[PDB]
Amino acid sequence: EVETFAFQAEIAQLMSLIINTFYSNKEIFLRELISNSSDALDKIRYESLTDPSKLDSGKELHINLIPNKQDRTLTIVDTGIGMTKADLINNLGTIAKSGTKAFMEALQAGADISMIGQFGVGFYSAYLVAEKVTVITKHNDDEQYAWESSAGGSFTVRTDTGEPMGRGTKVILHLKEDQTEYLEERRIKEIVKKHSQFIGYPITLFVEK
Ligand SMILES: N#Cc1ccnc(N2CCCCC2)c1
Repeated sequence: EVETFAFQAEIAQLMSLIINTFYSNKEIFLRELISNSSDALDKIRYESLTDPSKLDSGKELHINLIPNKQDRTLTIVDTGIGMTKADLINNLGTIAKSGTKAFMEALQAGADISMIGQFGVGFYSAYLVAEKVTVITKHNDDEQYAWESSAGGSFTVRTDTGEPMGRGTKVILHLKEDQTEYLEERRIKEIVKKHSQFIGYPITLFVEK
């Protein structure tokens, strides 16, 4: 059973801007997704201080980067707090509406796309390099879900039947045909060292078989 939803008009507009603006510094997508993972890990860590049972779904707090050349995907996995169905459909979009309006105002005033994370909508920088994004996520209070969008104004949510995750989020970037440099180990290593060197959780870059 697959549900299809329309993005808010403002978020659809943000996604088209990211897809259509000429902007060569695409590598910042990875900084933004790792930053989101670090924030989700911070959240479950803080909650566990007053309720240790919140880590019954997994004690390890980490980020994995998994390239796959056969599938042309780059996957960012974290064992953070995860997202509920309400997060995926309503809550994040509500917050993202005001962040988007501020980001667009900043751009017309001379800011550039690399400052997107200051406005809370850094996730959508994934569309700098991905033609489709799939998000698998599991929050302690809800079921495991799969969110998906190729932009175009809509996204889907379904209950995920795949491998159970325990807790956290997997962002699967289906890369554009001309963005396969982000599957190469040396390139990912370079980007992590440049933009994510002080993240306070272990980042493991998997290597391809
Ligand atoms: N602004 C914004 C924002 C921040 C974090 N995550 C999201 N997401 C990704 C999961 C499903 C769609 C919404 C949006």
